[PDB]
Parts: sequence; structure tokens; C-alpha cells
Amino acid sequence: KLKITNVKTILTAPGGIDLAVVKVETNEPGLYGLGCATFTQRIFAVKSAIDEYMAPFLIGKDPTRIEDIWQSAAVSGYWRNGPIMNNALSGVDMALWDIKGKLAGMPVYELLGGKCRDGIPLYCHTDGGDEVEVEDNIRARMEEGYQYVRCQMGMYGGPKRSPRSKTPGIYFDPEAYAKSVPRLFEHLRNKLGFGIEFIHDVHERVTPVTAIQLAKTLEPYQLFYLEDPVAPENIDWLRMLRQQSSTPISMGELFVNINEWKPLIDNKLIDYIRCHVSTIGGITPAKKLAVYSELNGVRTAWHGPGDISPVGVCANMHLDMSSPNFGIQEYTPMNDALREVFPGCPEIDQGYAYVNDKPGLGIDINETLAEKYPCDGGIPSWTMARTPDGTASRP
Amino acid sequence: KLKITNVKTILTAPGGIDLAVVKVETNEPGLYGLGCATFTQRIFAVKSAIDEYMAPFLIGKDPTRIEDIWQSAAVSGYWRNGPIMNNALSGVDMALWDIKGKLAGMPVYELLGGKCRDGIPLYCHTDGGDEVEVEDNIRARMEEGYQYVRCQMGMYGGPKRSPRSKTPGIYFDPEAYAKSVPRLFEHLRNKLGFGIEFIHDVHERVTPVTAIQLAKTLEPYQLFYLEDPVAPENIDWLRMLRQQSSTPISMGELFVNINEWKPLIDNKLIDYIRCHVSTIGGITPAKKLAVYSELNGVRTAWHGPGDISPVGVCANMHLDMSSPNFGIQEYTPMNDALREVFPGCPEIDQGYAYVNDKPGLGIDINETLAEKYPCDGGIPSWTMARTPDGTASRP
Amino acid sequence: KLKITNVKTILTAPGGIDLAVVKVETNEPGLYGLGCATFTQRIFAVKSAIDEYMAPFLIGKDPTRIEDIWQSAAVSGYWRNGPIMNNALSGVDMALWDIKGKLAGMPVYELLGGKCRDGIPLYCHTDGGDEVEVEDNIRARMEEGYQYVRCQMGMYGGQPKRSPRSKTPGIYFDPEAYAKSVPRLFEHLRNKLGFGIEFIHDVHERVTPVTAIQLAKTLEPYQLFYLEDPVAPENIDWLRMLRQQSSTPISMGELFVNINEWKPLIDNKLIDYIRCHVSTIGGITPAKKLAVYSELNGVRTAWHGPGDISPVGVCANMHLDMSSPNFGIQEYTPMNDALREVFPGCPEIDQGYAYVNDKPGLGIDINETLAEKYPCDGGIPSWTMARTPDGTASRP
Amino acid sequence: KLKITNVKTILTAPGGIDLAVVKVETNEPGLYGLGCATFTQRIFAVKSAIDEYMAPFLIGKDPTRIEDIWQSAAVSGYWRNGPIMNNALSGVDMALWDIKGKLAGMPVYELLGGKCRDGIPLYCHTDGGDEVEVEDNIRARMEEGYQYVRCQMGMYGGPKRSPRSKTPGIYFDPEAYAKSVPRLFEHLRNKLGFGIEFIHDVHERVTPVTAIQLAKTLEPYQLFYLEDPVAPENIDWLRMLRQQSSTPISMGELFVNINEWKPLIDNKLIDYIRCHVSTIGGITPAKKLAVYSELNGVRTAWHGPGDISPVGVCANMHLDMSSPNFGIQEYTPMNDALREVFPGCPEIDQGYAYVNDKPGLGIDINETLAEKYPCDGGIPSWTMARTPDGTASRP
Ligand SMILES: [Cl-]
Ligand SMILES: [Cl-]
Ligand SMILES: [Cl-]
Ligand SMILES: [Mg+2]
Ligand SMILES: [Mg+2]
Ligand SMILES: [Mg+2]
Ligand SMILES: [Mg+2]
Repeated sequence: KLKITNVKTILTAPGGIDLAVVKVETNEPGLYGLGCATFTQRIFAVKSAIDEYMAPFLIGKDPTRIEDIWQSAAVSGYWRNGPIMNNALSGVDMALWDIKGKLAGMPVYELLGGKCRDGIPLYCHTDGGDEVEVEDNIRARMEEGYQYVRCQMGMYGGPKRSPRSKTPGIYFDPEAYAKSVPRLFEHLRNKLGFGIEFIHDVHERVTPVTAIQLAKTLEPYQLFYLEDPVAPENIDWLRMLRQQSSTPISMGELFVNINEWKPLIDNKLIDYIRCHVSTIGGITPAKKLAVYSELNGVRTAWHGPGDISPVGVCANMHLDMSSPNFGIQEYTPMNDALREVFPGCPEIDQGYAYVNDKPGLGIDINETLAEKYPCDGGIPSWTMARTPDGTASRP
Repeated sequence: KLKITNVKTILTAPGGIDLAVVKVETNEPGLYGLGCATFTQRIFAVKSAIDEYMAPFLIGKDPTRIEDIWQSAAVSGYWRNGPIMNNALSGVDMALWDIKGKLAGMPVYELLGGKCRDGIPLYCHTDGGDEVEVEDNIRARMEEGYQYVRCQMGMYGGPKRSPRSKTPGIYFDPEAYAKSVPRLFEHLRNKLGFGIEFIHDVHERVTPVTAIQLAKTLEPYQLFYLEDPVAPENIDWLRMLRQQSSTPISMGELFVNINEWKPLIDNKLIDYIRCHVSTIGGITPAKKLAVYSELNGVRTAWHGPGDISPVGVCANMHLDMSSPNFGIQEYTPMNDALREVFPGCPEIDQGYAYVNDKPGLGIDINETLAEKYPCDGGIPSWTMARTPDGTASRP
Repeated sequence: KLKITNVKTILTAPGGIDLAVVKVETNEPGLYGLGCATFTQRIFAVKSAIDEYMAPFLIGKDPTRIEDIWQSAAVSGYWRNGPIMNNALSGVDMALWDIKGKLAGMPVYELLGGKCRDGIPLYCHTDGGDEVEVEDNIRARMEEGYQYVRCQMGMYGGQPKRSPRSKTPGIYFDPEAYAKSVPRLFEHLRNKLGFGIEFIHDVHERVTPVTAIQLAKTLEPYQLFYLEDPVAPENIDWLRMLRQQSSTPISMGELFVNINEWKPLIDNKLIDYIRCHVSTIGGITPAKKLAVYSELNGVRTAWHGPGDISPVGVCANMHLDMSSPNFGIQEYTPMNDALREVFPGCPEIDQGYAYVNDKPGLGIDINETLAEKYPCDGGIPSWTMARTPDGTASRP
Repeated sequence: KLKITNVKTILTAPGGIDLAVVKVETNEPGLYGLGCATFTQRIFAVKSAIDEYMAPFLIGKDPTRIEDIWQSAAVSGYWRNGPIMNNALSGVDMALWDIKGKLAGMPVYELLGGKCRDGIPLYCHTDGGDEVEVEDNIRARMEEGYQYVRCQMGMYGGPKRSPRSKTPGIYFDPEAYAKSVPRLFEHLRNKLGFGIEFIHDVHERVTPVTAIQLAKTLEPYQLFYLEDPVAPENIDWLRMLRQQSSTPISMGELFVNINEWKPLIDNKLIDYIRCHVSTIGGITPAKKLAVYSELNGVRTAWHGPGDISPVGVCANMHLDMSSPNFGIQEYTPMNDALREVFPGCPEIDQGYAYVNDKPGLGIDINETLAEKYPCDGGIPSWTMARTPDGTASRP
């Protein structure tokens, strides 16, 4: 008797970043579910994938068969395993989980095993043009109670002279950046000590052997993790990196394929998995990945940037709450508009997030207010990255 | 405010086999859980492990924290990873899942992802003094609707002449056995054709190279799987077997340790994992193992012998209904007394089991009728197996 | 026509810790064997395994067929390889070896190959709340003649992280604070005590694998005798990575209960010392095989010798130690007068060496009347409920 | 204080084959041990090694420290690990286990674990000029109760025409031999069925790839094992063989070095280990090897040819009785002179050996009687083996 009746996409940008949220409606009045489908750079293609394909696929189906729906939806177009398609899956799969919590009168984290911890430790971003400005941010965050911070200085060497004419793009200098990082952590550790945990994100910006040298050279500074030392396309290089360095490694925010993460985890080539939950297809595959990670002694560090709706932020945190091998939660602070469009955002208190104990994902969306923040769209400029000679780089 | 108030063990043998069942009670009316702790050969030590250690560990705690309770209970005695300790964990763990289901008003399979299939295909046992009587039992089961059957002939050579005086034991002949099997199956395929699926259990009765030769020789007869070709102590020999044979392999009913199954599944050394759910610690670790197997393309075939309670049977089947990588369910038909003592046994109809949609595991125990069948105790004769020269062997 | 006539458990706690000892009686009056079955956290379940299962299995059987009995008892329940079941095996196994030595008029170490050394070097525990207390305790043990010491400061960090606003009960620790703190501790010890003294540190599975690898690398200059339990049994695959990078000697194994745990480690040279609790792997018979397998791979023995092992198990450790060419070290926990009185025959301790007597079998007895005067406490220890700062239940 | 007072070597040939036996005497009345040092082709050098080196090394030492003495003697001349050195070591070591047994009042097998089986299954040799005389020898042995036989025909081809000149030697033809073996076994299996167990010894006579083909071609004939398909110098070729063949393999009669057997056993490259007990250093090292093998699921098959003293026959069998992984025992019938010179020979009855229950090794030597059978000495012809072109080969 219980059936899905409609599946819609809501495009909104209350925090200044384009989000896509899927609402799954049922034939029981007042019962619906929400999921995150935020691939911010391709939101109009996610909307199209949802509206043209997922909706007619799902109408009339029983929403509680979460796994049957996930498996059959994922193969419905034959070709599969990519970010746009995975996000259409995630919008729906999170919405079904959310519905299931509502039917059970339980938060999703109670369905997945119950609380494994009393609060969810967070890290946040601290930027700076130089060593002194970065420290200032770290200081401001420490006073708010963060015990973990990600430290970047500048924009990856944004130093060598270019040729006499340049093709447009955002120019960076990988070797300049690579030499400056150790100097940054020497300063920070000297200034602030070793109580505070540091994360640094290489963001696939240097060649693999440069990343290996960096990992080795940062060993004295004891990072919580070094993130993204290679692109997904270069993951075989981690065999060599892990023969030589003891700095903790994270990878995975870019992953969209089991053949990317499985070999890393099987071989202990990373210490934290960083997948963007919606980008791997939602709660159902993320839970599986978390378990695979757990048995291999690898911990989770779900991607938590600004380009994730509060619905996905709840999703991450429900997974965090119920995972024994939870590592840490990246967190990007929200504005008032986001909290008003999405009542139920988790409470943030002194470096910890406390999720509410409302049923499902414990999160709502106000469609009326959402319409007041239409999406910008447009090509981001920062993904056009060039090295000093003008070579287009993975950004 | 919800609390565990009592934990007790019930020993009963309605089917003529010593069963152990754990009841977990709470301070909410009508809200309790049952789980299976059946390790039938050490039932009195499992009772001691539950009564002396688990029960005081649990009284007063929040039963919804299934993962936290499982993790902390499993390390409560420091040493861990064994069949008695695991069965004590399982009795609690399945009971906590049973309780969660009741709180949510849902079958456990609904909590674990929902229905993946319309029914659970079963296999049953068929024995016989010879190729003629085995074939008669196979026909009988095919009339009842079974489409998969396990074929054994005799008791593994129970032939070389023994020495002049024999030390007591159940004597078998591993070489006579191994030669006779391929003839068993040549006869069965000629008789019955290739429509019916056949399983054969080596039960660790031969040397590893002998099992490899047996697996190779049975290839033409196309077994659904060849079970336990090696003892858990000899798992490294499966590397050799899998370079040479294409007969599908199941392993794991004896497994109690992740270091036993993780290497085999990681290297594609088996096709079906056979763990006895309570012996690995219950639904919680069993679900993780199902997922681990899933990502590696290995399917489940949970142990379903006579020495498992109807509660453990229901756990198997709830795992079976929510696993996309479900392989097959071994089934031992129950007598009237078992169905009377355990209200809610799955319905068995033409080779399929159909679970009820009742909340939790959908199963209960009548404590008064259970008392009419006290456990026998004693040590089984069959675990004292000797080869022709008198050597004590892994049964 | 020698036969086993009865098998019984004695549960006693003369040193404040609960012990289980097995007595195997025969139809030869006065001839019996004693074995250690001490799994202290589960002694009542161990007692049940022996009383309900081992007893009927063994009554009537010829006690001299140690290997046959071990093999047939180990698989008597079909399921096998776990701490309670191995301890019931061990109680019987050591008791049979004890009987064989009594029949032969020889200590067990004589049946296992005879003396390979002239005494058994020991290490003792030295703890402290801070660097100086550790060092003071070290100086006190050196004065008693100890030449190896295990050094732990504090309780695994329990500058610690702030926890969330409510805490679930448990014993709280902070693995990152602990990790940072260890190298500082050894730099102090070495600067104050020099390099003559041998140091052992136990990580006790308290940190993530890559943290332990970093720790092993950082400790290299301080030259530990061994770094113990860098990973949990569940994580042994991480030792492949640690052994590609660190030259700190490693020991593993007090938690081991399964061959599929230790065989790949030793085959691949992933550790330098095997640390099994002898009763927890099933007694002298399997311990001797492990020692031999180790030897051929160049790995040495360091059998677990905590407070929670009876003096009979201690004698077993030492008869194995006396007869192994690849003996590494023997952890020793000093006994009080009550242990010595309940178990006459305890080995002599003298200037960091232990000297086993030359009486037949394990050379140890039990005064059953005196044993009854120290009943077992029981209960659940609090320490195995360990939580990191956010509240997560941890491997203790 | 118990001390070794004398060590002498006794060379004798009661069975037509040069034997060496060591007697270690002590300062306790009636307390002496015997052991085997029989490297029959080099007996005179083995006597020199014992008389000039071992004897003075031992005098005045305590014979109960078997392991200390073994370890320290093994390295007493610095260089080590060879057949002559090992044999001198065996002679003392077996003697010391013999002394320990007499002190204990127990058979050596009781010191090593107690009885593991009720008697020792034997195999014997059956040779023949052709396929039909071989059969006749098999029937003869079957009448005497042997259930396992080793089947060879002729002399490994002893067919291409050789060059016009021929260097002296025993000529064979490996290519003709390889092609004859599978035909021998097909004939024998056709005539004798699969009740009787067959062994075949390739004796390092063919190239490695030829042995692999042989191993595969014989699979249908189901040998108990195929022995020595490669020379010790060619063990790396077993990796290839075991990827392709399921015929059980035995190796090791020629082994004298741990780096020979340890790789084969770790990697499951053999099923039976075939070492000559005295040629690896006696009971002490063989027992360690039996245990290393057991932990890897490999079974023992100690060398039991004519060039072993009945003292060595007794040591094989005391190992055989106390080994859970015993596989089979090769046995060469003794004549009346051997049984007269060596009182305490095992009783042989219908294909089983039954060792006496006397203390130590239960065997002794009549020195006066031994002197009536002096050692011929000399150089055997058979080890000068040539292929058709004249090439000196591994015999
Ligand atoms: Cl799609
Ligand atoms: Cl037991
Ligand atoms: Cl020599
Ligand atoms: Mg990043
Ligand atoms: Mg089975
Ligand atoms: Mg320790
Ligand atoms: Mg040979």
C-alpha cells in the first residue's frame, strides 16, 4: 500500500553556493523524505537526471525496499559509476532512509546501529595570505573550541616566471607551493605547539614524487592527516608513498568508483577515506564503504565542504554517529539563511556537533523560503588551473 | 529512560539437539528480545559465559546502542575471538536487534535495507548407504519442491586394513572416500540430470592436495559448491586450489576469527562464506561480513544445521532477505515440538522460506513448553574420528 | 594400565588475582599433574568447560598420550580455537606433561631437550605517573639486579582533548596525547640511565596503526629491546607497512588464540618476539610447536608473564624458556608470600634471573586446603571499558 | 654427575650395505646410547669426522643437554650444513635421545608426545624388467599385507642412439623413461584397481618441465605421491609445477640445508617431506622439521632405504609414532644378519611396523657380531649416470 508518488528537485543557494535537494513524496499524507544531490558544478544536469529518469523510475514503488531500489536504480541506464548519476542516486537513497527513520520513529543513526559516541568532533578551515594571518584564524577558531583545523597558506604558490604570453587560467606554482608547506608547519608548530591537530590539503597539486617528499618532510610536524597527495588517476603511486612515509594519509573526496577506493583500502594505502557521500551514491553505499574501511582499520572522514546542503551534512553525521571507525568531521559553518531554509541543522558547540534525535535525518526544508535564493550557475574559474608554463592541471 | 533489566538463558532440546537462547528484557511493557547462542557441544559453558559475565555487563544499559554494546562486550574479557565467547555475544546481539525491530514496528530485514528478494531458496540434506538410497532421498526432496540438495554417501569411508589393535574412535578412510565421490556424482547426474543443484561437503576429511584433486575431478558434474575442502588451520592451501580448479568453493562454518575469513575473501579464494552466525558473534558482525563479501563478489551461505535454534534460523533469513549477495540457505526441517516451543517459525513452501512481517525477528519462545525438553548433555562420539592407522583427525 | 580417574578445577586468588588450576588425578596413588587454565576474566566459564566437558572426555584414558589427547580434545567440540576452550586444553595439557615428567623422574625442560642456558633473564614492570617516578622505579629494580624493564608512564593519556558535553561511562584515555608523550619519556630515561639498561614499552593496541608506525620510527634512537602490541590482532595486516619502515624490534601475541593470527606474522618476519599467553594457546604442546616454528624463522619467545597466570603457568613459561634455543626474555610479576605457600616449588628469583628447581615435572605443587582460604573475587574489570575522548568504545 | 666418557664409531655391513653406528658411553652403569651416522657412500669420512672431532668435543659433558650439545656441535667447526657433518651430528644426537629414554625409563616416542597411532603403515619396493614382472612383484607384496608400494620399471631408460664414442658410465634415456611411466601406471591400474596405493620415484632424472608434464599425465592414476620430480638445485621449478598439477609431490631425501626445505614447505610446494633423518642431523632437527611441516599441513615420509642402520630405522619410527602429521614409512626388509647384529628390530606384520616398548630407541648392536661383516668400501657405479650424448647427470 505505501508508494512513492513523486520525486522532485529543489535547487537553492541560501549560503551562496548552489545546492540540489531531492524531495521524495509518498501516498501517505505528510510523509516525505529528503536527500542531498549536491554536485554543485553540474546541478542543472543532476536536476535533469532526477526529473527525466529517477522520477519515472520510482513512481509507484514501495519506498522501504531501500537496497532493491538502490541496486536496480544504479543499473537502470546500464552505464553507471559517475558523479552526476551517483548524486541522482544519493538524493533518492537519502530520502528513502529519511522516510524509513520517520516510519520507525527513529533517527537514521539508530537504524544503522545506534550511537557509538557522545558528540562528533569537527575540524574547520583556516586560511591566510601568510604565516601570521593563518595563525590568527587558527587562534580565532581555537577560542570557539575547535580542536582540529585545516591550514592552507595562499593558493598553492599562485615563484617561476611564465613565458612571454599566457593562456588565461588561474596560475599556480607547484614547486614553490611544495617548498613553502614545511616552512608553514615549522612556524605553526613553533607558535602554537602540538596540542592542536593540523590537517593540510595538497589537493592533487604536485607530481606524485613531490607528494612523497612532502609527506616525508612533514613527519616531524605530526599532521592529523595529509589529504589528497595524488589524483584518483594516480592512486598506484601510493604503494611507493606508503613504503617510505609515516604521515597519515587521506584520499577520496573525488572518488566515484569502487575500483578507485577498494585497492587503497585493501592494501592499507590510506588512513582515512574522504568520500563525498552523495557523490558515491548516498547512505547505502557510504555505510558499506565505512564497514569495508572498518575491517581494514581505516577511518572515515566524509567530505564536508560548503557545497553540501544541510541534508547531506545530517547524512554525514548520522553515519559518523553510528560508525565505530569514525575518524573526524570536516565542517563548514552555516549562515542564518541556511538554518532558516533547513530547520534542524545539527547544533554546533565547542568543536563538536550534536545531532538532534528527531526521526529520519531530523532535517526539513522550507520550499517557500528556498525559492527566495535562486541558483547562480556558471562555470567556476578555479577549476581552470595552470602551471607556470601554461599547462592545464588537475585542480 | 529505556533500560535492560534482566538477561537470562534458556536451554532446551525440542528437536533432540541442545539449544541455547538468550532473552533480553527491558523496562518497557512487552519489549524484550531473543537471540541464539547455540554452540551445541559446549552449551553449559555458553550458559556460564552469559550468566556470569554478559548479564551483569548489560543490566541498566540503553539497549538501542547495539554497536556500542557489541564493541564493548566483545572486549570486556580482554581476550576474545572464540566460539563460546562469540555465542554469548550473539545471544545478546540478536536480542538487541530483535528489540530494535520492535521499537521501530519493523522486521529486522527492514532495518537492514529491506527486501532484496521475494523468498529464500533453500537446500536440504539427503544421505544414504549407497548411490541408490541417496537418489531416493533426493527424489523425495524434489517432490517437496527443493531445487538444491546436499549429497553425501555414507560417512567418509566408515577401505584400508587397520593395525592389529585399535584405539577407540569412529574410523574412516579418507582415500576410499575421495575416490568414491566422483563416482557418486557421475551416477547422480546420469540419474537426475543437470537441472537440480548439488552441494557436497568435504568436511575437512582429506589432505589438502587430495581436496584439490577432488575439486578438479568434480568439475564436469557442476556442483553448486564444494564445501570445506580444507580445515581453517590449512586455509593457505586454497591459494593452490584456486589456481587449478573452477569448482565453486564454500568455507567458513568453523570460522571464529577475522584473520580466518578476510584473507580468503580478499583474494577471491572462495565463492560462498558459510559462517554460523552466532559463532561469529551475531547479526552485527554477520552483516559486516555479508557486506565485506559483497564488495568482493562472494555470496553468503550461512550455516543452517540442526544445531541452531529457530531464533538463529530467523536471523539467517533476515540477513538472507536483505543481502544483495545472498547465495543460498541451508535448511534443516523442524519437528512439531520445535514449532510448538518457538512460535513464529518461517513458513517453508516448495523449497522457499517465507519470513513473517512481524516486528523484530518475528520469533518467540514458550518458556513452559521449553522446559518439557531438558538438554541431554554429553560428548558426541563423532568428533572422535580416526584414520585407518588410529590417528586422531579433524572431524 | 595407567588411567586418568578424575579431573577437577581449583579456583584460588592468593595474590589478589583469580586463578584457575587443573588437577589431573590417576589410578596410581599419589600420582597427579597440575596445569594452568588461568583466563582470569572468564574463570567461571573455564571451570564449566573443564567440569562439564574435559572431565568426561578424559576419565579412563591413558595420560601418557599427550599429543593424541591434545589433538582429540581440541576438536571434541567441533568448533575450537578460542581463549576459554584453549585454557581448558591447557589445564589438562600442562598436567599431562607434569605427570610424564614425574613418571620419568625428570623436570619438563629435560623432556623438551634439556637446559639451553644457565638461568632465565627476567624483566619486571616499572610504572609511574611521570618521567621521574618511572626512573625512580627503574633505579629500584636495577638495584635488585633487574637488567630489563618495561616502562609505562600514566594510563595512555587518561594536553588531553576536551570531551563532548556528556560522557558515557568508561575509562577515558587520549591516544594522541599518549603517542606524543612516549618519545619524550624515552629521551629522558636514556639521558638519565644511559644505554646499558634494556627497555620495553607496551603500546597495548591503544593507537591507530599509522600512529604506531610513527611511534616505532621515532623511538629508534632510544633502542628499545622491543615495542609491544603496536596493533590489535584484528589489524595484523598493518605490520607489513610498519616493517618496511621501522627497525624497532616488535613483539606481538599476548592476545593471540589462533594459528591464522601468528603464522603469517612469523612466516613473513613481521615481528621479532612472540608473546603468547601459554595457557591461552592451549598449553605446553602448542607452545612448544610455536617456539620451534619461531626458531626456524629467527623469531624469539617472550611468553606473557602477567599477574594473571598461576605459579603453575609461570613454571610452564620457564620450562619452555630453559629448553628453547630461541628464548628471548621472560616477563616476571613478583609473587607475595601467600602464592609461595599455596604453590610450593615456585622458581627461585635472584638478581634478575629465575632459577627453576630440578624436581620432576613442573616441580610445582598446590596446597588445596590453603587454596580454599583465598576465594575468587570474580566480577567485571573496569579497565576493559576504555573510551577515547569523544566516547568511542576502544580495544583496551 | 652424569658425564659422557667415550664415543666410538662402528662400521659394519650385515645386509651387504656399509653402515655406521655411533655408541656414546657414560659414567653410569648400563647407560649408553646408539645412533645412526649412515652416509653409506662416504662412511670412512664420517668415521673420521666422529673420531677426530665429535669424540673429543663430547668427552666430559652432560649428555642430558641434547639441544645445547646439538647447537654447539653443529657450529663447532664454523662451516656447517652438509651430509658428512650432519651425519656425525646425527650419530651423537640419536644416541643422546637414546640415553634420555633409558634415563626416563621410556621409549623415545613417549618423550616426544606419546603414541599418535596404533602402528606404522609401510610401503615397500617392487621393481621389474617389464610391466608384467612389476605386477607380479606387487601381487607378492600384497599377499604379505603391504597396502602401499613403490613402482619402478627398469632403469630410467637404461631409446636414442648415442654418439660413435662413449665415455664410461651407466647410460640412461630420460625422454624414453618419461614416456614409459604413464603407460606403466595405466597397465597397473587396469590390472590391480585403485585399492592399492602406488608411489613413483622420478629421482631427479628428467628436466623440470618434463617432470611437470609427467605430474600432470599421471593425475588419473592417482598416485600416493610422485617423488623427487626435481633436484635440490632446481626447487624453484616447483612453483611452476604446483600451479598446474594436482599429483601429490614428495621431496627431500637429498636435503641437507634449511634453505632447501623451508621455502618448499612455507609455500605448500610439496605434500610429503622425505628427509634422511641422519643426513639432516638426527632426531632433534627432524622433529623440528616434522613440526614445521605439521603447521603447514605437510606430512612426513622419512627416507627408509637399505643405506640406513636399523638404529636409523628405529629413529624414523619413533618420529612416526609421535607425529600427528605422519604420512607413510618406506621400509626395506632386513636379512637375518641385520636382525642378529641389531637386537630390537621393529616387528613387521602385514604392512605395519610395531615398535617394541623398550626404553630409548629399543635397539642395540652386538659389536662382536658386527665385526664379522667388514665394510667393503669403494665407489658405487650407479652415481656415474650418463644421458645418450655422454653428459654426466644427477643420478
Ligand atoms: Cl540517473
Ligand atoms: Cl573445552
Ligand atoms: Cl663433524
Ligand atoms: Mg580536500
Ligand atoms: Mg558443513
Ligand atoms: Mg602487553
Ligand atoms: Mg627416492
